Amino acid sequence: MTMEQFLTSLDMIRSGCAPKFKLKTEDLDRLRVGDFNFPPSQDLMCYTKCVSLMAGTVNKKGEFNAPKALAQLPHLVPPEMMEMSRKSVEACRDTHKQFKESCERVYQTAKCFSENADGQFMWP
Ligand SMILES: CCCCCC/C=C\CCCCCCCCCCOC(C)=O
Repeated sequence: MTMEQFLTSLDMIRSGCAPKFKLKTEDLDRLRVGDFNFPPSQDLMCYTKCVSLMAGTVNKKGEFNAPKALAQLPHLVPPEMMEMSRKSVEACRDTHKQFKESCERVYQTAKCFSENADGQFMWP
């Protein structure tokens, strides 16, 4: 995946997920630049779950599949983001176990990624 293909994938994942939820574009803009420092609505949390379901890296219960996420990295991120993404996944592989509710499990995993990344981090 090239960087151009990655940037395109962000918008195509957004376009598949956003229309299923009542969201604020401003909130999406913040997640897109890796800024998760605000209380998410329930729909925003479930949007992060929708995105992760599209990648196949969570199940319906919001449980994160770290082995699958790691194996899928070459298909999800460009080469220049591979090592940073691997370390993010490893740092956050168990985050979901700390929460009871499906959407929140995914949201908190994504927030954990955002805290264990570099400046290349972007969320769809
Ligand atoms: C499995 C994705 C690796 C995330 C590690 C953080 C590094 C870079 C962020 C760019 C990746 C975002 C676009 C890929 C969408 C898959 C999101 C999966 O996230 C979860 C919680 O399953």
